[PDB]
Amino acid sequence: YAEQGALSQTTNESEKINQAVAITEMQ
Amino acid sequence: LVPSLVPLMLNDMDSPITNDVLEAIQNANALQQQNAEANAPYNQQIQALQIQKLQAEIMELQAKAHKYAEQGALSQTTNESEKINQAVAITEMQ
Repeated sequence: YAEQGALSQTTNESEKINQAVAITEMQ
Repeated sequence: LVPSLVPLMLNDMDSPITNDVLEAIQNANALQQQNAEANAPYNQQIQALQIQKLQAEIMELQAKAHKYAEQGALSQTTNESEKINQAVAITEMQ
């Protein structure tokens, strides 16, 4: 369960990086 | 207080059976403490094992709370990305 939570944290971080580059791909 | 007084009571008896009763008490106490010190490793093993079980429950519930909190944060982030997709789809429409 702890490693599943860490995996969820890492894919949350990758979705955040995808948003942080999609805001610059928009503008 | 009563069962701790009966050897001190029986030491003060003028009966001829007293020397038999006292060694019977000594043999019973020796057998009782022998059984107690023979069964005590199993008791401390059960104690340590129950302590480890109750600690395993701590780490289990903490790991469940951690994974549920990170799943909620993941849901928040994908909600934000769907919101950004809508906020650019309204301008792709117009």
